[PDB]
Amino acid sequence: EDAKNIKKGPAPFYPLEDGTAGEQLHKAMKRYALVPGTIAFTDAHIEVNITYAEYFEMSVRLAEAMKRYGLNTNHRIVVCSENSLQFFMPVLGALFIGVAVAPANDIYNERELLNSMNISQPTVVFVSKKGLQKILNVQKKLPIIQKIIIMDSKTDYQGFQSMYTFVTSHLPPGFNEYDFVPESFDRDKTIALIMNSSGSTGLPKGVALPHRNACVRFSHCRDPIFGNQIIPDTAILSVVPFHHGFGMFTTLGFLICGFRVVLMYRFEEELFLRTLQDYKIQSALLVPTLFSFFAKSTLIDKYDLSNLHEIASGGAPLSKEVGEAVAKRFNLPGIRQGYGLTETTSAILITPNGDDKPGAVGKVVPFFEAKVVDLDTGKTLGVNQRGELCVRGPMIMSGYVNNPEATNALIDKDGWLHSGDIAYWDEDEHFFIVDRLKSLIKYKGYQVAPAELESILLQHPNIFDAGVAGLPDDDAGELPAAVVVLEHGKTMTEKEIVDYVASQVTTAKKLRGGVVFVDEVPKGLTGKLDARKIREILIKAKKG
Ligand SMILES: Nc1ncnc2c1ncn2[C@@H]1O[C@H](COS(=O)(=O)NC(=O)c2csc(-c3nc4ccc(O)cc4s3)n2)[C@@H](O)[C@H]1O
Ligand SMILES: C[C@H](O)CC[C@H](C)O
Ligand SMILES: C[C@H](O)CC[C@H](C)O
Repeated sequence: EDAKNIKKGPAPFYPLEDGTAGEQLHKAMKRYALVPGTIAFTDAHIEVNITYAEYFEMSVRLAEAMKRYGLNTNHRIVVCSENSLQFFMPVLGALFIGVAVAPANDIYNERELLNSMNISQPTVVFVSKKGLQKILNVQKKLPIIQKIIIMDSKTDYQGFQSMYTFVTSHLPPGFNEYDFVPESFDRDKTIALIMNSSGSTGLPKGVALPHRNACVRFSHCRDPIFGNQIIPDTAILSVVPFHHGFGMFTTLGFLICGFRVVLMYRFEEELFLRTLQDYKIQSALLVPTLFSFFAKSTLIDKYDLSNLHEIASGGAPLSKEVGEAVAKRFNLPGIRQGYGLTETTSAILITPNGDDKPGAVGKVVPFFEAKVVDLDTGKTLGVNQRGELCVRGPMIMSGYVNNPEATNALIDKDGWLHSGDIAYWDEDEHFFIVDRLKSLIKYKGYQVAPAELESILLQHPNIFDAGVAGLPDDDAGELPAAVVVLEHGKTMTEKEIVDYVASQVTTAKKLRGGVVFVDEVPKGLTGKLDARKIREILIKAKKG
């Protein structure tokens, strides 16, 4: 019964607000829409702005239109789109009236899209042009779908209503957005978002997240230590996908704060620096796969970045060395980190403002607790000991949609979620993520972490990107091996790469598995490495 080994989150600076997530969003955005010149979203590519006034008015119109159409808390809508200025209009609209929103990944193949909508069971589908065809090819197998609406069109498009013509079909005469009152409902039992889970074998799952979870996020995002201070005329640059929890709940919190969310979809070094300069960006929110595009640029000094105070990263490991280098080049105290799972709604470990520690992902957020347990007996471990990370609090998902068995396998009766990650916490209660548990390698009954070897590989100059896994061998079970994309203009050989690896490792950690040179390492949208795909590639090196 040792609670000295359970890391607890401090009390929030602000007490948790009442109301549904829709009510808190509506309140904040109405306030900002009544302040002249407030911009909610800016497309940095085409240089188009949308004010909080227009965004509020259109979200309210969508809420009333869906309500008049007949949607209520028994229904769900899908939002299938690349990032854009229109993404959050139907999301906010649905949140205002208690309709659950299921974002479907825009780059899903039709099979994965069918899975997502089979779980969410949407009545109405909001889809960009780029995604329409896939929706159609899937729609035949989901009779629950009664209405398809195009998001990035002003007129009807190819026989489908756009959000504007839909709204016009259902709004009453003389409707005034500022007299609209969002629906009230049980914030613990009404689902706000159904997100799709990642990483795990098999088809993704439906992660049901009630309004309560969004409300706790809205506590965090305006917290002076675990969030961002609400100061007028603040611009954020976001390059994170909106259908994913990392894009969803950061962007929602940014709206709660009245920030200006500046969007890039194609990431290039010079366009990034121009955008930071011209929009006076104070914080850039990134995934680590984008860092290489500017970490060693020579242009940084040619741009005025005096407004830039923060670079935040999330969704996957960020190299300590890359992070320290980038933080020092932009005069930053560090790269701010956030760790979360789709199943925890958002980051439940955040680097607190003013308390950076390089290589860590932060401390436990308010309302949450975290522990590290033994992989074989589940016993809680103590300081600086590695084990599985467990977390519990009011942003844990209510459960997987129609899958109670998976829910109970993930979350125990005390509410602890078993993250699947190896971590530890230090004397000051900072957490470090070591690796994914299902990606450890067994040399001779000793656990080798592929992330450590990757970081070492990544040190090298001739090595642009690396991914490590296990190649199967009847001796040792699996030997550790790599997949290496080299820097342009480099000659490195498998012999001298395994030798450089031997130079900074113990006995079992030696890369006795070889190297398979590649033109790119298989990553995900947030840049998690595809361990199954790396093992797959590690077959040509199994050949003779
Ligand atoms: N920060 C991190 N550092 C190292 N590894 C990280 C990581 N985050 C996720 N991971 C990995 O993603 C897996 C979780 O996978 S997941 O399905 O895709 N869910 C997520 O990745 C997820 C949901 S929310 C969220 C974040 N919200 C934020 C808000 C602010 C901020 O500054 C950073 C973040 S991250 N990330 C983790 O288990 C882990 O392996
Ligand atoms: C306080 C909140 O707005 C109401 C949610 C309860 C559970 O109905
Ligand atoms: C605030 C204004 O919209 C920025 C315009 C320049 C071109 O970025």
